[PDB]
Amino acid sequence: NLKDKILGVAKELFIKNGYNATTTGEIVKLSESSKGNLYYHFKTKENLFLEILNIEESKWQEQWKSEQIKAKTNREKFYLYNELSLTTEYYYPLQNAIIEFYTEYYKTNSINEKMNKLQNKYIDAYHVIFKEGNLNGEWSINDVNAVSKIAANAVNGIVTFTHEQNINERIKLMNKFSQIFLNGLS
Amino acid sequence: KDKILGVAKELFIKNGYNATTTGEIVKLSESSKGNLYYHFKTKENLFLEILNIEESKWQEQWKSEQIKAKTNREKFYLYNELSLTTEYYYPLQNAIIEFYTEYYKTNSINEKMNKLQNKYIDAYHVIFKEGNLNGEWSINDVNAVSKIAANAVNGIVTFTHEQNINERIKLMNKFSQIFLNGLS
Ligand SMILES: CN(C)c1ccc(C(=C2C=CC(=[N+](C)C)C=C2)c2ccccc2)cc1
Repeated sequence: NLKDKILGVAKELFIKNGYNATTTGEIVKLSESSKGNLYYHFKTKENLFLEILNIEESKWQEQWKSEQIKAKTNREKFYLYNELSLTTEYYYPLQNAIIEFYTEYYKTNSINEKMNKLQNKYIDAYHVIFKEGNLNGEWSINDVNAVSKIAANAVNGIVTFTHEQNINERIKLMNKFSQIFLNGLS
Repeated sequence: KDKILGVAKELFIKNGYNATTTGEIVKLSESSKGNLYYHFKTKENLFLEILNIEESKWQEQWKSEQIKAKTNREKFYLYNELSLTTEYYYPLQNAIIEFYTEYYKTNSINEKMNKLQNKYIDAYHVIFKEGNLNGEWSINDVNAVSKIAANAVNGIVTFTHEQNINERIKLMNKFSQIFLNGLS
């Protein structure tokens, strides 16, 4: 498919050279298409990227769907999910493209609203854990909406802003966070 | 010089590091490519100088603001709330992270940004150490907790820019509550 070929080539280029450095010209020549056609299917480079992110996020959800069954309780799922977010983002080849993209279009309303919709599927994973945990007596949380967003934003701050490298140490700090956080809810 | 510093800081906040070009700085600061050179030499040296000043200002602000909080528990709530409102340092985080995910190899400037992040972390260290001394909680690894708090708060600040300010303060106070209640 010529739309899927552009998505695939765009992905490789965004992996290889990041979001900023990659031009529509490159995507177009390696896809064997034209800017006119790229514009047709995705309007902008920004929107091509969001489409890739949406396909990637769907794959992340399916991975969590099966990876979570190895965790009996919702307390364990919260530990696991946070650890998984950390370790996945440590090697994820699009991670740098994602950082460049976000750090440029986070104040841009029309794109930043679509970013929010992607981010809210992460908050939704926390909502399930926390709701379902209420239902089984693991904790008692009144505002699951608020706590899910807090957890989502806190966990990803630790992931993104930690320059205290060594992956072993990063995993320990994330587990310490998860302990303190869940202890605070009891 | 200060015209270059002002427009840079603002373009960096708005577009990030990469998307901000020197030509645009000198276009909007009414200067030359050769005037930015001499004052700052390179684009990244300008940025790093902005960061040093931003951290200075943030630190002035907190030194003056922390007196209003008597207990270290209260200093932690306030510090975190202020991080949402301050004009200093925190508005540049996306730019800082973008810059870090490029010149992390270049150990000449990497080392200078480690010293900047150590300051950003040491405020929590003081809070948590002093809270230990004043019996507000027991923390056996303050260095780890300070790092977790700093980065967790930064994430709540940085990833919620899209919201009503009072709501963001409500989200942050809850976090603050949960976190300190998790130390007990
Ligand atoms: C590949 N992978 C596992 C991930 C990839 C990206 C994210 C992110 C994120 C941060 C906060 C969010 N919130 C607060 C909803 C949502 C996403 C994210 C990290 C840095 C820059 C922009 C977004 C997380 C996981």
